[PDB]
Amino acid sequence: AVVKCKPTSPGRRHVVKVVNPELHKGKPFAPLLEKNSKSGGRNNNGRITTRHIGGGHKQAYRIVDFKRNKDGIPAVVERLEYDPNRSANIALVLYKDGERRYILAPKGLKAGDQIQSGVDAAIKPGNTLPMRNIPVGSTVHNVEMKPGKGGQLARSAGTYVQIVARDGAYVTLRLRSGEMRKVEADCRATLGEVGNAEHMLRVLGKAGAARWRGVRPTVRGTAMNPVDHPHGGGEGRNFGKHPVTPWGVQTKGKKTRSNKRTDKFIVRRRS
RNA sequence: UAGCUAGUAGGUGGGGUAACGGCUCACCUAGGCGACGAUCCCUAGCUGGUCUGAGAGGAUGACCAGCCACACUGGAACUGA
RNA sequence: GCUUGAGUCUCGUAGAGGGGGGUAGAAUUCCAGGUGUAGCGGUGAAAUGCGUAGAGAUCUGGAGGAAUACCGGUGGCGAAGGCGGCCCCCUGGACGAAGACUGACGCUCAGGUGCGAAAGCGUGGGGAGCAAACAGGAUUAGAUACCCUGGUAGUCCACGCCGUAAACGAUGUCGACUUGGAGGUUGUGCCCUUGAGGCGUGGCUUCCGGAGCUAACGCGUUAAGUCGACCGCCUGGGGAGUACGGCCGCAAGGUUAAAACUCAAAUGAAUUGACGGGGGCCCGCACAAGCGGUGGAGCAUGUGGUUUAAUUCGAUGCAACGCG
RNA sequence: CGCUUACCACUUUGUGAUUCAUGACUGGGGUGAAGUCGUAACAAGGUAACCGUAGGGGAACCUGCGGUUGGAUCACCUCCU
RNA sequence: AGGACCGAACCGACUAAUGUCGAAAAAUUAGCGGAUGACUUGUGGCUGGGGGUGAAAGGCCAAUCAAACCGGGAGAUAGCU
RNA sequence: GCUCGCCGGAAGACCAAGGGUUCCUGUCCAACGUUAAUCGGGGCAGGGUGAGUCGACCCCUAAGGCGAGGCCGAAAGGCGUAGUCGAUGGGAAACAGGUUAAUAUUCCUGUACUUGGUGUUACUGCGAAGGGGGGACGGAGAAGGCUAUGUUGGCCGGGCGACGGUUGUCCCGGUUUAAGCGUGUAGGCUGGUUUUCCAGGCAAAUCCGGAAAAUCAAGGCUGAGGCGUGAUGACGAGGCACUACGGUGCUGAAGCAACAAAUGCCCUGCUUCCAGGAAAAGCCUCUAAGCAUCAGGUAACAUCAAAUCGUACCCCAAACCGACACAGGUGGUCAGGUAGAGAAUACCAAGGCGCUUGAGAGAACUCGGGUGAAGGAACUAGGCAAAAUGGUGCCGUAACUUCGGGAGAAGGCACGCUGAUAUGUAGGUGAGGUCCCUCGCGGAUGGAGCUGAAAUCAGUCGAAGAUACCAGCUGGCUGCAACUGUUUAUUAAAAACACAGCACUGUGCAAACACGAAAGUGGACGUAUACGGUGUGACGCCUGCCCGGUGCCGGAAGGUUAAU
RNA sequence: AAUUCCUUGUCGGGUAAGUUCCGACCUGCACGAAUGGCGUAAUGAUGGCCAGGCUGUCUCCACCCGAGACUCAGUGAAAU
RNA sequence: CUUUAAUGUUUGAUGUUCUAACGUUGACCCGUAAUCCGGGUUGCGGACAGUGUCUGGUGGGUAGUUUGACUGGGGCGGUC
RNA sequence: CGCGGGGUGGAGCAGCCUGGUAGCUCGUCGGGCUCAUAACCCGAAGGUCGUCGGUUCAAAUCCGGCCCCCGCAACCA
RNA sequence: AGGAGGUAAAAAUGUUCA
Repeated sequence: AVVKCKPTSPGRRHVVKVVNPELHKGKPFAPLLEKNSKSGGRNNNGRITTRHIGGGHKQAYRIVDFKRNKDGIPAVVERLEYDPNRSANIALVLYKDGERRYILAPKGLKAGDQIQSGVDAAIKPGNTLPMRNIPVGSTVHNVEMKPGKGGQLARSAGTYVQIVARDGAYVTLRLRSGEMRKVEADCRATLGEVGNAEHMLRVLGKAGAARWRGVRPTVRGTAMNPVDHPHGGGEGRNFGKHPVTPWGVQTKGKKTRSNKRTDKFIVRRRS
């Protein structure tokens, strides 16, 4: 729940937390882990390509299953685990045979729900089945782009994908952004919206709160000198340039959309 | 103006006043007052009577007269019934 | 002690009373596919807007959100606000019945507590339509309006807050008594149900009116009639339901609540008239159906104005202007 | 008697409450024969009014929502044996 | 619980004096700020010159930075001394 | 050698790093030392570093580096798969005493332990670059159980004392003991056991995991410290004894209890929150391709092996880094007595030092400080600097407010010592005795001893009782920025930057963007409740008018319009 | 006004005296609503102002204890 | 000539479909215990995308440079 | 620079591919409008339709050459 | 008797005193 803290001190007076007692408080499941070192925004060359990245709490990568290629096998959601690499929660599923995996936690979910995957599973939140078996107009998530890629669209807290039309070979999805892109009918998708939908309401409150997230300080252009940023200079807070990126590319209304090989799949762009 | 009092509510003993009594000390009990209005603030001498009013009341308390308080301001005491 | 007060029990009745969970149909909007072509949408007229990228129209399928056609009624329920597609679960009250039981437990009620339309507010979702604010188009002397195309918050759901309305039958509550008629609505008794029924007895309610009452209008067995019990409130208008303080509130403010000053009116019902871009009937060269003129030209003449030593004076909507 | 002690007023120091004048200045209000702009209400006031409430606006007031009547008018033209 | 309070270690460096051919090529003394955090620190790596890095001063990049150092162009050029 | 002063959470004692013989002894004084110098980190010569258990090498990985083929690029070269390196990380095993001029958990005495090679004996199925378990883990907080360690008492030894008292409640000193083995406690964790079956674990599996039955209720794992043993041993104050007078040999009693108590250990625990907290190998176990009179494995025993390098000295400094024997810097460990909350501070212990120029004088002037009559900011750019306040407990505490604060606001009262309440209380700890028992390191009851706040009353001394060191100045008006925080190292610490929050906009994944000739990477093993860019900068009330200039987005028919 | 040149604007308070300060008037040379506007509890080694306390800051310096200065002995620079 | 309708013809384009070029940061198999790579199946796009050559536009992101003299000091003014 | 395009009462804009009609509105004179004003409804000023020439029954119009404007690629004494 | 469908765009203002 969105618990509003008390103003006992500066900094703690604005922080808004999201508690979740339904979440199992124990240590993570060992069989599905491996190290995940930070990169700090440094590529092969070592130079910082993406800025504002560094620090943050150490965390391990939990190999969650997006693919879902297990058919005709019922699974039981054992318990909900907290995933530091996502925005949404993850349920630790336990299959009938005994192999365990993680799946993005859908909305209506608790410890003990029954799910399965295939091409015959009934329409119930948590089941994975191709997008031709799923009725027109339903709400899905974790939609796969290529028939076997794994899962691309709708992978964050509270997001979903609405199948709008199945024109035979393809399936038109009404994306989260208002985008309407056609995807193959053979692509696997999982029903129901993604849980932990109140993640958005959480505020960080402190400047250091953003630090342990991983976000490093971001300096404004007018605070710099002429050589570091196209804006800079001035005797005191002067402007007069046209808003751009640190590398000359115009911002504030400037489309960078240009691929032309994917222009076949888009019905209506975001407005 | 909604809570107020802390020798303050009462009791015991000593003392104290012409005399009763927290009137004053020590100890014990934790009570006492309060919406039929405590405390607080503002105002004011009260009355017998007076002016008016059909009566009921309203306003008021100068002159006559009974009582209370003060005597530059405040505190204290003696004398003496 | 008792019982005509009040309260309780057994059997049932009517109902948008209230809370929660699902479900159904119509329509609007949006979307995909097929058909198909220059309009579509809108107005007092017009335009912004939409459309030859292929709309509107139509058919199929889908998605959502809010409201529930007809039933439906000055009909019903509830204290009031308010509440209606349907089904289930929990639950409140009122009412009728033939008896019994307790035996005044009663009525009212400053303070205090709870509920309390909409608008608005905080947190979280949702978001079709409608639509503050806003945008453009028109209209217009101006139009930051009425009209139109779009459109955010809002309107809907959950948890809290706010606590105000012409919250009004402008009528506080309980109980008793005081001629009737015409209906609705809901129990129940008896007689031949001898047929769409007939005669009584309660609850609630609609209209008209007697007594009576009132300033009148009007209320009139649900009373503003006749009385009693208890509570809130008012003492000219404005100032002002405002100032200051307290309390409550996230905020917007709410609640409690004066004085100074100024005026001598403010206010109600109702009458006679005048008026309305109110209604109705009737009348006239009023309009309509026509004919010939005026204004345009020249000129006679009157007048205003201008001019002038003076161009006497007056008249100057219709009702001055070939008038005195 | 002097000294000392308890009580004690005048008085001082620090910090609150309440109240009266004064206070540059400012909001609103009342008022003043013959000002300005607009025309909001009064008939259906020419978009019905008013209450509550939100937002907007040179002024009145305009718009949305719910509510109330302290709002007027229901005569004329096409269908039926 | 806390980018919470007081305050040593530790980190930092606001005021003043000394020092300025100094004890030192930015310290000492007496006072200051943070001190469970955006903390500090060891060891070890990575990013490079029109490039790096920068809670952004044109600051730092080996006592040197509006473009590091070394070597080579190169005995650059100098209407100047 | 005798007095004296200083540090004592260091100016003490040890490692890593880093230096490189500076360590020790003999001898020498030109140069070096800021003076002299028979002295020394200086010269010359000689001597010194002893390891199966310490560290490294070694085995295994992290960041990251190199990188067969490979992809890519004028060449150089770049990136990267398998692999292979890379600790500050994980992994086997030792403690006490003695000895040297210098080294020793290394040599000697004593008592132990670990991992492998081979052989013997009795049994048994063993066997991977493969699977599972383990290794393997965050921050903060509270408590309990103990220990290092210290104090007091008892006991033993020496003294009874150069000025008054001191055979007594007296004084001084000592009262030390590990590794390993056995028990398996305080405490914590987990419900154990057997059977059957199975689309799972790149193949298989008796092992892991899962699904239903049966049976009993505990079993098992882990674990500081204590107690025995180690040890009728060593050590040990003090004597007995020779002096090259530095020291050596010899001997050697007491060696317990109680209380207080860590930041050490249990704890790689437990509770809670969120920002959600390495990897691989060692080790245990199961099987595949296979191999079974074998080979190997389990257990016991015998014996052998444990190699190579470092090891001296300095390590908060005259030996490192700063040109110096430089008032600077340098990570980690132990850290005692009294007062005290404390690792502050004051004085001391162990231990180590008096900082490598001194002797006189007692001027102006300067630095570092002490005190100051009367006044009290009049000084001055400005209360800059000094002065002053300063602790604990209790009482009491305004405007304003985001209802947390403001606030330790402000301003006052009591503070020493002695006795009594009480031959030291409340409280803590707690032997003996007694009883019971699923008998052990048990549980109740029990109360001596030990230790020990604070409050009240009375008395007493001084000018002052938080007496020293130590240790807030407070209040009012107001600009700016919300606040913690960051920055011009070496003149600027601020109102500048950052900041959570807010808005616009870009991005549909081979994502935008960025580094890079390219490949490939970061973004992200994330995917619109996400990420990038820009602007403003908590929170509250809001955030107006203008689309011509410029930029961007959208419709492009017409005009012009390159290459071809 | 961190913005007002003219200017030490004018009025009131604060002082014996106030170009600074505090509260207002609008004549805004040349504020202005995310290059955000106006407020705002707490916080600040922040800027300006006032009062108390406190004092050698100062009136007006005086005295004293240490380290140099000075004399002697030894070593022995520098800028110019 | 203005305006236009059918046809043939000459080209620029557009629509749609297909699979063999090409892409494939889809799945699967093998080289191989290796998320690179290469090849083989197969799915999805598809003559697009993307790359080279030439060319127009934009382009302070980057680079090389210019920005006069006289002047009763220079700048402004004015002049040549 | 060679293709385009445009000049209209005092000002602002149609008329322009089709020739024959120099108009629509703001502003100024007035006339109506009502009992009055404002408002609107309306008539008239006043434009060498850039200059000049050229086709034709006839010119802003269709045509030309030259002045004046503004949008394009341009331009190496 | 008993009940339905269709039917009005725009026009402000008029000194005080009596």
